[PDB]
Amino acid sequence: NEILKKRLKLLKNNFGTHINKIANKKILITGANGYIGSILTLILHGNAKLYCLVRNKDKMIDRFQEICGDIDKIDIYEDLYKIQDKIDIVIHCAAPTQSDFFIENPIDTVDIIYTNTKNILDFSKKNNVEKIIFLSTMEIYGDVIGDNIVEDDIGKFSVTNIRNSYPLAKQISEFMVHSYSKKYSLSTAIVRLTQAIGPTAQINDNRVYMDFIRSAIKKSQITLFTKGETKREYIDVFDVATAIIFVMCEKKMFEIYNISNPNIFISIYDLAKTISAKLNVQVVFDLSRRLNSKKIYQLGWTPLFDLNQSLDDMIKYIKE
Amino acid sequence: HMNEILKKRLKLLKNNFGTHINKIANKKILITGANGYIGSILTLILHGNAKLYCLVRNKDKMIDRFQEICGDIDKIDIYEDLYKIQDKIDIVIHCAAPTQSDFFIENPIDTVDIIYTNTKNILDFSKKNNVEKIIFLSTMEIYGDVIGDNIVEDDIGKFSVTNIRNSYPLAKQISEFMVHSYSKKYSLSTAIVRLTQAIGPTAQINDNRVYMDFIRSAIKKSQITLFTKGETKREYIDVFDVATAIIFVMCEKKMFEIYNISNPNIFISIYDLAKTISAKLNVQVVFDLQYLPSFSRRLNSKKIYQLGWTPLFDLNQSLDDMIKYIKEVN
Ligand SMILES: NC(=O)c1ccc[n+]([C@@H]2O[C@H](COP(=O)([O-])OP(=O)(O)OC[C@H]3O[C@@H](n4cnc5c(N)ncnc54)[C@H](OP(=O)(O)O)[C@@H]3O)[C@@H](O)[C@H]2O)c1
Ligand SMILES: NC(=O)c1ccc[n+]([C@@H]2O[C@H](COP(=O)([O-])OP(=O)(O)OC[C@H]3O[C@@H](n4cnc5c(N)ncnc54)[C@H](OP(=O)(O)O)[C@@H]3O)[C@@H](O)[C@H]2O)c1
Ligand SMILES: Nc1ccn([C@@H]2O[C@H](COP(=O)(O)OP(=O)(O)O)[C@@H](O)[C@H]2O)c(=O)n1
Ligand SMILES: Nc1ccn([C@@H]2O[C@H](COP(=O)(O)OP(=O)(O)O)[C@@H](O)[C@H]2O)c(=O)n1
Ligand SMILES: [Cl-]
Ligand SMILES: [Cl-]
Repeated sequence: NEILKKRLKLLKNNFGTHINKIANKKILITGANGYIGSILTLILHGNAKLYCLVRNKDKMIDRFQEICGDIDKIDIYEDLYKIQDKIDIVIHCAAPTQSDFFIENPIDTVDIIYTNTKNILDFSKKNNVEKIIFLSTMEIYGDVIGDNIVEDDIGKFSVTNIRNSYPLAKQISEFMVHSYSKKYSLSTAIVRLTQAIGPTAQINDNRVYMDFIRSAIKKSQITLFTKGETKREYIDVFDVATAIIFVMCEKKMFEIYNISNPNIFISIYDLAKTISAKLNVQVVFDLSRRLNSKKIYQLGWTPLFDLNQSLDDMIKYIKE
Repeated sequence: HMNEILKKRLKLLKNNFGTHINKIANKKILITGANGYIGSILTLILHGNAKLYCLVRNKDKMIDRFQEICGDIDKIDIYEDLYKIQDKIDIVIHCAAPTQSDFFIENPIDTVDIIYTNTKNILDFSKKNNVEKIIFLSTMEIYGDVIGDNIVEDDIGKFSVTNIRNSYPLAKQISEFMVHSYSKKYSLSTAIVRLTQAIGPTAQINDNRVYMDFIRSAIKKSQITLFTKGETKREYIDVFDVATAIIFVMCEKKMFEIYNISNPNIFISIYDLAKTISAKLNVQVVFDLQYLPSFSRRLNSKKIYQLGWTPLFDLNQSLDDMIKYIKEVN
């Protein structure tokens, strides 16, 4: 409770004037039971009227109660076509996010993401939504290398590499989003996220940082199967949520934003080291690319959570 | 008239390639978008030899098209409903797509949705009815930013999500991905053929692709107008040569393969195409300045050559036959 409360209070202090340009907007969040979707719901519910599209209502209640949210101030739907009230802003978070799924089920990866993007843009256009935010991925930059990748950079994709299911589905989605904006004057923004971290992540999450946390707790040891020199950007999930909120507030027909914390670029080894020290174990061995996130800074956004707080909060949160 | 042209063409095909055409007699062949330029020519060449199934949006349109091109309607079965086809189909050739530039940019969303959904549907139909092989007609627009000559099937292009004109290539790219993925997960044999631009007889006067823009302007306006400087160079290929290349690929037994299909002997600037057409119709070419970015590109077509295919028709024959066919109709 206290971890989340301290975070809700810090956000409001730094940016409450912004969260305010959002008072009583009707906000639809798809994939709202998900990591990012649920943190957005938490932050915005009450101060606005929150509609949550999810595959399973009960799963939504359980997640929302766990992270200390008032279910009586969210309207949970399972069927887009039952939402009858007017909607001001849509945040589309719904997607399959398991890497395994991308290679095991590349057909459905494409079909699911394509179909949902289509359905939500159709819904948005028909409903004369004020703005739709589409959550995308740094995987859209594909091959591109550099320490300063801008939104106008563009990956290439082999059609015969099945792991491209997810980036190719997000690319076609992005194209549809821009298209609805140019054709119909529907306000849209795309946000390309690095990789979210911080409290409310679960022990079973298939991400390297959580593999390290799990392995330190269960095996009292973290094993690296390479030298771990690859560097990766991370950003606290609350700082993702606040960035999306800033984008929501910008009146602009079309825009693309990289969302990352440019202070966090860490090697896998260094990540393993700090996690191990935090859990009183050791790293043992058994034998890149950075986005420019300057654009988002121009809205007045800043990230509040550094890697160390994000890890402490995430670990402490799991333990309790 | 028309029929002399067509008969001569079919006889040449038989003389050169009757061997390969024969590897397919009595196969059950489903052609989607069969009323279109390439689909209908494939049907023309193949009906009689083999059992032809033609999926179209409108049966009478397909009847009328097939008779315009001197086909025998009693030797093909036309369907408007995929689900109403019962017989075990051996080979599917997927030809249905929107092809007009204007539609790509006025309707980018519908461009993507139509191509994606039709690809998905025909792949599910194929998988479900244990089809031997499916051939997917793709485009040299797949190569995106790739420039210059000798472009091989493994070369990969980049695409901007903010260029509305990418509706067609992004839709083909995601479809290619789908097609590869079905061959990798279900052991369905798939082929992708990346085509340049077909020309030749039985092109219709309302087509808005550039060759017909020129011909139709020549005839109606007594003048051809370019809207660009026309320095873009492209590859062209006679529609009957496209169809024979597709037939050679049909005969391959290969789990997955991508082929460039072009005539390496035909590479021409838009301008020079305009002037040569204007020579044939006794008009002038003019400009009104004030489309794709103005690249230049040639495909490596060695794989299809390797199967034993050659193109039979030169640019003058293709254009002459195309123009004469159009004069005879209207
Ligand atoms: N986490 C990141 O750093 C990150 C990075 C780049 C992009 N993104 C994108 O941002 C969005 C949110 O990510 P996240 O981290 O919150 O992901 P998450 O925790 O995996 O949750 C994703 C949400 O989508 C739903 N979903 C999953 N499969 C679905 C399907 N087949 N049909 C419909 N809904 C489905 C999930 O509902 P169920 O529980 O019912 O499956 C859940 O509500 C996604 O679009 C994701 O691709 C996230
Ligand atoms: N011609 C070329 O140089 C060339 C080059 C590259 C790629 N290709 C590909 O080759 C294939 C055949 O091209 P083509 O030149 O024969 O094209 P076409 O003459 O324009 O014929 C298109 C075919 O697709 C059908 N079609 C169009 N819109 C449709 C829709 N919304 N739903 C269902 N069917 C639809 C048309 O039927 P309707 O009468 O019902 O509209 C017709 O049967 C296409 O996939 C095309 O992208 C052609
Ligand atoms: N136990 C581990 C896990 C990851 N790694 C390194 O960390 C990188 C990122 O790990 P990951 O599991 O998130 O993703 P992949 O990029 O390996 O699919 C790996 O490519 C390895 O170089 C390691 O060295 N030892
Ligand atoms: N009337 C015309 C038609 C085409 N064009 C040029 O010819 C090219 C090919 O025409 P198109 O409409 O088939 O081609 P895309 O640009 O859609 O590939 C265009 O890109 C323009 O450069 C022209 O200058 N004037
Ligand atoms: Cl519902
Ligand atoms: Cl559209």
